[PDB]
Amino acid sequence: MKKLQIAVGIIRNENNEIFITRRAADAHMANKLEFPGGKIEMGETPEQAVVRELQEEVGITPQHFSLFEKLEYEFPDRHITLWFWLVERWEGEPWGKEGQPGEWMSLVGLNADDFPPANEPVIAKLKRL
Ligand SMILES: Nc1ncnc2c1ncn2[C@@H]1O[C@H](COP(=O)(O)CP(=O)(O)OP(=O)(O)O)[C@@H](O)[C@H]1O
Ligand code: CON
Ligand SMILES: [Mg+2]
Repeated sequence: MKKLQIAVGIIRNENNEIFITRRAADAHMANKLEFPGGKIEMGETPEQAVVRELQEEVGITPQHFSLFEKLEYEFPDRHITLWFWLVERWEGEPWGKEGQPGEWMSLVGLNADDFPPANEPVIAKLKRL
């Protein structure tokens, strides 16, 4: 009976290096690629919302955010959303990981093979990148 959106917007920028939570510790698996949440709500548009949710987390400036696409996972009583504002040129350090680690990830044109099926609706598009 509620709804919420997430102004994450992965941030690939070395070639396709996103600041995604990439198993900081050496993991035996490789599907630990979630998405730097942030919760869009500030202002009243995915711009001031994600952009302001961008600085409020780390504290950089650039990043050249871009929509690219977004999903909407529906739950029994949880209407969630997840704006994927993909950026590609942050200053020195990135900025987006919510309560997650968020770390540069040398993936290479995402494939969804390293990302969990949970965010299937958007990971399907990264696959194309
Ligand atoms: N993909 C997802 N699946 C399920 N729940 C999600 C989700 N993305 C976000 N949520 C949940 O929905 C809540 C959104 O409410 P908000 O309080 O507006 C977030 P927030 O506290 O403003 O931002 P924050 O993400 O920086 O903590 C989050 O606390 C999160 O737990
Ligand atoms: N910005 Co929050 N209140 N679920 N940590
Ligand atoms: Mg936030």
